Amino acid sequence: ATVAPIPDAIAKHQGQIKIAVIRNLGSDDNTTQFLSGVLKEGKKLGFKVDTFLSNGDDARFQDFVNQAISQKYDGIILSQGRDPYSTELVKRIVANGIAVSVFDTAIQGDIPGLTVTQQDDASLTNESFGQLVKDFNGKANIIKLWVAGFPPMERRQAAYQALLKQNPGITELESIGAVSSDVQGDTANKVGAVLAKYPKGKIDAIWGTWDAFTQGAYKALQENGRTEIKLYSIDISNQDLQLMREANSPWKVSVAVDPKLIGAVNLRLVAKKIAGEETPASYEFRAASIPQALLVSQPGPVNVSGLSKIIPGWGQSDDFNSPWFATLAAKNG
Ligand SMILES: C[Se]C[C@H]1O[C@H](O)[C@H](O)[C@@H]1O
Repeated sequence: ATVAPIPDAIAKHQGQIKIAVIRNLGSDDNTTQFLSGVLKEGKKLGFKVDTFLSNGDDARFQDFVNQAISQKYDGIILSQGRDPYSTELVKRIVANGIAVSVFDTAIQGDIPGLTVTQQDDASLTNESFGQLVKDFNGKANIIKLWVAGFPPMERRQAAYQALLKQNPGITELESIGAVSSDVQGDTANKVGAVLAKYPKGKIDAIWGTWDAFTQGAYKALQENGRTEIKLYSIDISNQDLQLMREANSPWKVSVAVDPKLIGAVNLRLVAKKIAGEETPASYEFRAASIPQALLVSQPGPVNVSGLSKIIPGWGQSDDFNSPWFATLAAKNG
C-alpha cells in the first residue's frame, strides 16, 4: 500500500551512484550475459554501470581495477579475479570506502564488508559429468575441456577428480582449453586435432566445463563427422539452446545458472552495501540441469529468458531484493 523509502545514503548522493564492473575474460556468451544482467539491474536502480573486460590478461584486469579505485566509484564488482593479486586488490577497494561484491574471484581470508559469490561448482560437475557417467555406465574414453587457474575451474576439477576415483572405467584421454579472443574457434581447432588422433570409436564423450569450450567442440564434431561423441556441459546461452535443437546434435545436457541473474545479484549486493544494509560474507547460486530432449520438444527456438516457461523458477530469485528497489525503479523507470 505505501512506498518503501529510498535509504539516505542513496537519496543524498551527489549525482548518479557509479559502479565499475571488471571481469577477467573476453566476450564469450557467459560473459556477455553476466554484463547484460549487471547493466539492466543497475539501470533499474538508476545507477551508472561502467563495464571493463580484460580478455583474460591479468595485468589489464589489475590496471582496470586500480583505475576504478582511483576514480572513486561508489561500488565495484569483480569477476574471475585470480590469485595472487585479488585479495590485496579487494582489501585496497575496502580501504578506500568503495562497496564491493565479487564473483568467481580468489579471496584468501575474511575481508570485512566483502561478499564473495560463486556457483555450486561441485554440483555443476556432479550433475553434468555425473550424467556422462550414468549414460556410459562408468565406462568411457573422454576429452575434458578445461583451463587452469580460475576459481570455478579449480573447484570443478576437484569434483571431477572425485568422480574419476569413484569410476575407474572413465579414462581421460586429454584435456584441452585456453582463454583467448576466440575460444570457440580455438577450441574447435584443438578438438579437430584430438579427433584425428583418436578416430571414430576411440572417444565416447566430451565434458565441457564452460560453454565457450563446448560450443567449439560442437562445431568440431559437426564439421569432422564425429557426432557419435556425446557432449555434456556447464553453462547455458542462446547459442547452446539452438545447438541442442540442431539435426544430429550431440549436445545432451547443460547444467547452468542464468548469468544475467548472477550479474543482477552482484549489483543488488553492492546496492545494499552502499545503502548500509547487512549483506552476507558469502552467497552461492543454484543451477538447473537442462536436458536436450526438453529443448527438442519445443515448437520453435527458445532463448535463455524463455526457459522460465519450461523450467519452473529458472533465472529468478528474490534474494537481496530490497523493497526500496521498486521505489528506485519508479524514481527512474
Ligand atoms: C574461464 Se572461467 C569460465 C566460467 O566462469 C563462470 O563460472 C562460468 O560458469 C564459466 O564456466
